[PDB]
Amino acid sequence: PCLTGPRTCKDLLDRGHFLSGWHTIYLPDCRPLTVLCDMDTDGGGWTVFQRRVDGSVDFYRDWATYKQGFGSRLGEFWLGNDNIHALTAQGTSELRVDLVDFEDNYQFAKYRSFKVADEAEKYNLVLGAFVEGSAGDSLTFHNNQSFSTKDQDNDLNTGNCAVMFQGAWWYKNCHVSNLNGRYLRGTHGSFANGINWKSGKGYNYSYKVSEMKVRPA
Amino acid sequence: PCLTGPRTCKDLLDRGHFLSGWHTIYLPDCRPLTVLCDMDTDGGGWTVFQRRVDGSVDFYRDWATYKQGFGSRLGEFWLGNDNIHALTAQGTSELRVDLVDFEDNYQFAKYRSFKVADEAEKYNLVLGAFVEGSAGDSLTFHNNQSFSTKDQDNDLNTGNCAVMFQGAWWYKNCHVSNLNGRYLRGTHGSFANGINWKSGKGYNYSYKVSEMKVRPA
Amino acid sequence: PCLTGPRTCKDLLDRGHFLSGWHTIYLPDCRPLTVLCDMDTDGGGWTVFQRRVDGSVDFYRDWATYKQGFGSRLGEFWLGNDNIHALTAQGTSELRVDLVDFEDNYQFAKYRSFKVADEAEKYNLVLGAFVEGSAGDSLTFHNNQSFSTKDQDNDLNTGNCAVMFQGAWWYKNCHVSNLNGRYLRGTHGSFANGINWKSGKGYNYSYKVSEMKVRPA
Ligand SMILES: *[C@@H]1O[C@H](CO)[C@@H](O[C@@H]2O[C@H](CO)[C@@H](O[C@@H]3O[C@H](CO)[C@@H](O)[C@H](O)[C@@H]3O)[C@H](O)[C@H]2NC(C)=O)[C@H](O)[C@H]1NC(C)=O
Ligand SMILES: N[C@@H]1[C@@H](O)[C@H](O)[C@@H](COS(=O)(=O)O)O[C@@H]1O
Ligand SMILES: N[C@@H]1[C@@H](O)[C@H](O)[C@@H](COS(=O)(=O)O)O[C@@H]1O
Ligand SMILES: N[C@@H]1[C@@H](O)[C@H](O)[C@@H](COS(=O)(=O)O)O[C@@H]1O
Ligand SMILES: *[C@@H]1O[C@H](CO)[C@@H](O)[C@H](O)[C@H]1NC(C)=O
Ligand SMILES: [Ca+2]
Ligand SMILES: [Ca+2]
Ligand SMILES: [Ca+2]
Ligand SMILES: [Ca+2]
Repeated sequence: PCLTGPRTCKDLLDRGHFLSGWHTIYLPDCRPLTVLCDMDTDGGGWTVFQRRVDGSVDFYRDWATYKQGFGSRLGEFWLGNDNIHALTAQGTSELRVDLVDFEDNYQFAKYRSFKVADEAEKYNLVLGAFVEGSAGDSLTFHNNQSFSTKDQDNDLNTGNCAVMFQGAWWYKNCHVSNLNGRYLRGTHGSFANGINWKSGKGYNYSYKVSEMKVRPA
Repeated sequence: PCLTGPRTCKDLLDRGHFLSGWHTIYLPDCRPLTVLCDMDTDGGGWTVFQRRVDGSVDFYRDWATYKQGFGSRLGEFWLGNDNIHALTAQGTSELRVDLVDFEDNYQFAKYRSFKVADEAEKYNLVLGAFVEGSAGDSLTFHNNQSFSTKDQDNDLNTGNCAVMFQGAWWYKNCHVSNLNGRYLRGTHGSFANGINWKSGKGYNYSYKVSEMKVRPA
Repeated sequence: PCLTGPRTCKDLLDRGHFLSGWHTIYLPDCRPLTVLCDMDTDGGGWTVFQRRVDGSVDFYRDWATYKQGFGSRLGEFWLGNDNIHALTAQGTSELRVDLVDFEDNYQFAKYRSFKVADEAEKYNLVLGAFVEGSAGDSLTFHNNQSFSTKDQDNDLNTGNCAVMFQGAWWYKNCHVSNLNGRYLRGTHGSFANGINWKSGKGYNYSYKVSEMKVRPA
């Protein structure tokens, strides 16, 4: 069942599943996981690990909650740090970030490789080169940073980045992207605590849609 | 098939299903049923049997329709009275009611047990003690009453509550809650015919989101 | 699996699946396909093969992409010309087209039979009699015409209808319906390149919702 089953969303596309949606794959350790496949963007076959679309889910969550994953298949979610590690541990996944503003402008960024380490390495981000994208590069800054949540500060700032910027991320001191920030709906006077991508719409605009996704390259 | 399969949304959570969504459970008689699990609210592991979110579905329905269930897995639904009975017949399920107003403020009510009887007993409500909730108690009033729809009047009113308040419920003479009422979108001049919870926002305010859900005690 | 399994959304309804949403059916050759069932409209049991609702998906796509299907189970999609052929080849399906404008007026058209031929016959449209519908008949004009996309012109125009009208359809010279056109959101000055149904809201109005769906006649 593991040995016959699909291992990635790319396997599902290869087997004739052409519509984005939730499907079961088998992780390298043979555990089944139901994931969101994007078969429509940029050739299809992406496994989606983060999705924001309407502000229905609270993303200001603790370490245990980020570790296991949270949210809803009907809408917004974070798939979980243990899962994202399992998906990216071996071989090379590319990363794409898709963003939509409240005027329906679509922007994206793409990186050559993306891996997150295990819990003992604090889900350390190992990110390859910026390839291209109309949103510009707001992630290379975050290479080689631990993941941090409000109750576990692993950042390089003397304060608590997750609390200061009301999110959870691979904060440094502190960010140029904050896609797990608050769903603040376009322009906000609060500083850099929204769904922000600095090179895209800046530190005072919160996107309508965010998706982070991976595929074998 | 059934022997070791999950019996509730709580079993699924215990087995590592951390994302809300539609999953198959095996009812006490081993029939499979695809249900909506809420893995987030209040510890997670709730089986959701009513959901209102945008007024896309007509809830002013007849006895046969309430018996069978109606609506959409992608939006609003009533799971069905035969199914709700099968879910709650054996072994103490708690009830939670989650309500959201049009300014995104959340209120709730929780009850120590909840069951509905079979069709012959008119899906009679058997409700345990109010435990707590910021919405206040607007369901104890309905304890030990038959369900009624427009076309099957088992209420304690000389006329027809379901027609007068455009819903379906365990009406007495007539109600303090009406969550299968019309989707009237906030404050409404019309008396008590909306998605109303008397002790919450009162008889002239119709919530944006209603969910009714159960979990083993 | 196949000879006992459901063949259509109508079989699923007859077997007690009362909620709209995505389910597996078995095509005439026993291939499983996950499809969207509309268990409400006109008694229920329709298999939905096109859905537009918010302009999130690009429908200006090439022949290969129309052939396989594209979009998302979570929103807008085209189920795919090979699939639609398989669904409509044997046993005769009626067609219903559901349309909603931006003021929430609902209109429909219904045809007694609908089939599309295989790829070698360019997914030729074979349409039976108009039965009824408030949207009026804007599909008989397209009877017995090949499907065309921007990169494969099988139309009866000297130029390229798919390009001129920014869609994909059984174009003649060129159209009176264009439901795979651009999501232009109500009135538009551009001529006939939106989600248009001529006999409904005309060549300069793009509907909010369009669904195309089939059921055994
Ligand atoms: C990820 O970040 C860690 C810092 O947390 C980087 O570790 C540091 O790596 C540098 C080299 O890039 C180390 O410098 C070397 O130190 C010794 C002297 O102690 C010296 O012989 C060399 O001249 C060089 O300066 C640094 O010590 C090390 N720091 C720690 C605390 O381990 C790591 O390299 C970064 N990883 C990547 C892939 O960039
Ligand atoms: N097949 C059902 C019938 O069983 C039902 O009695 C009728 C009216 O239902 S109501 O909920 O709309 O009143 O509609 C549906 O077509
Ligand atoms: N893998 C597909 C190709 O097979 C397709 O021909 C091409 C253009 O598609 S279009 O619908 O966007 O024109 O992109 C897609 O990535
Ligand atoms: N132009 C079509 C014919 O081709 C068809 O034979 C007839 C009956 O079709 S029916 O599917 O609607 O029974 O209708 C219309 O006249
Ligand atoms: C419930 O109601 C009926 C009257 O409608 C009564 O005969 C019965 O004893 C009641 N049981 C309880 C616990 O109230
Ligand atoms: Ca810090
Ligand atoms: Ca009656
Ligand atoms: Ca009465
Ligand atoms: Ca031509």
